[PDB]
Amino acid sequence: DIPIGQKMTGKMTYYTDKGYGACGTPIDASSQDLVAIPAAWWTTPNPNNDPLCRGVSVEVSYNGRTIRVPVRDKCPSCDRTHIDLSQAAFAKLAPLDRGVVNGITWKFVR
Repeated sequence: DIPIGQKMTGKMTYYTDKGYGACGTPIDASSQDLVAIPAAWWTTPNPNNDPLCRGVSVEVSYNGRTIRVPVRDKCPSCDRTHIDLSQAAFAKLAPLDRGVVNGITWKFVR
């Protein structure tokens, strides 16, 4: 299930896709705050119908700052605690030229 409120340690990368995410909604990761959630959390056989797509966000903390962004996409290559933030969201927490940041904390929220 989706463990709302449970903090996890992991890593964050970012991506820049523009199109439709796995939730079936239009996304522009260069200009919108959102997150792609690792595949291990997805449950429904049709991704547009996943509960991750209905009112679920994440709160991501790094270096004393926390942001809150909606789940809009799936990261098939991400391990369990590796989130792929939009470029726009990632830049609010860390410099884009860092590329990957280990040691973030994140949790699903509603």
